[PDB]
Amino acid sequence: SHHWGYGKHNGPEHWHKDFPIAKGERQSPVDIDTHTAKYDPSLKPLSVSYDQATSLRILNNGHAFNVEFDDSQDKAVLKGGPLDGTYRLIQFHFHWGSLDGQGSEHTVDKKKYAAELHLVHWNTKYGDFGKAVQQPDGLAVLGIFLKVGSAKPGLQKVVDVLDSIKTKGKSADFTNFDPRGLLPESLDYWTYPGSLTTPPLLECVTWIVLKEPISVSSEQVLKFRKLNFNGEGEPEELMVDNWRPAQPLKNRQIKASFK
Ligand SMILES: NS(=O)(=O)CCNC(=O)/C(Cc1ccc(O)c(Br)c1)=N/O
Ligand SMILES: NS(=O)(=O)CCNC(=O)/C(Cc1ccc(O)c(Br)c1)=N/O
Ligand SMILES: NS(=O)(=O)CCNC(=O)/C(Cc1ccc(O)c(Br)c1)=N/O
Ligand SMILES: [Zn+2]
Repeated sequence: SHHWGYGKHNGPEHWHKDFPIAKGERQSPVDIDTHTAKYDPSLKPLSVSYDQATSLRILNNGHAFNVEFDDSQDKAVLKGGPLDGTYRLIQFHFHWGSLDGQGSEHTVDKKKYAAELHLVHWNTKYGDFGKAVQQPDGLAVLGIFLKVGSAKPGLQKVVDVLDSIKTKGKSADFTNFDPRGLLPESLDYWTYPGSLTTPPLLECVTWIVLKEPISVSSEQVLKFRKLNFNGEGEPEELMVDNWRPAQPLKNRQIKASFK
């Protein structure tokens, strides 16, 4: 069974032994070199249609916490930009650091943000998530960087439930949460073809990384850092530094939606 994590003994440098696609040709995350990305005037505007989103539950899975959505119909979808067709929101989660100077998975001119939010969507032409992850255009992940500054009010409901899911395997109801409150003002983005950033590291993702970070407060990110990787009644290991570092770009181009 799955024994991957973020520690010295089971972290990103070990993943390749069970998941050899870790050394593949379209791995994520990557550094976004802002002076090598090309503005692509053909990209359409991005369409984030989250008005009918139905959040269900929040779960600590021992790697991060996921907010799960009802993806049984086109309720919260991503379209446009580099995408063909319609991608359904299934879950969001974050990656974060032990300190404010690290935590993001993508970097921008080698800059690491405190955290990174991933909104994971799957291509409806493949009918379910499991089938989608087997296709090179199966997922669209919207990535949003977090910096520490002013509080993000649309994050606070998430921060306030984290005490109820401290350890691995704990879940809680999380209905009526509006993921629109996690977005920045601008939808300017970079895009590139890549992979899941966790095992099984499948090369099925169109990445859409927003240029504008959102600001969260030090108190809000502190609460992320109080979570635990371990299960109840096990030795406490704080859930921090659950990020994969940047991977080789290889033969890929990162495109910008903006000049
Ligand atoms: N290539 S990988 O999937 O990242 C990591 C594979 N390594 C392992 O299974 C182990 C032994 C291990 C044993 C029991 C556990 O409960 C955990 Br956790 C890990 N490393 O010490
Ligand atoms: N950081 S991320 O790129 O957004 C990747 C977030 N990780 C994932 O969704 C998973 C869970 C997963 C669940 C069911 C599956 O069939 C497959 Br495959 C993966 N990795 O195991
Ligand atoms: N050698 S591989 O292709 O990476 C094995 C591929 N495994 C799968 O698609 C899965 C889904 C999965 C879910 C969560 C995980 O954490 C991992 Br890992 C894998 N089996 O459950
Ligand atoms: Zn992620």
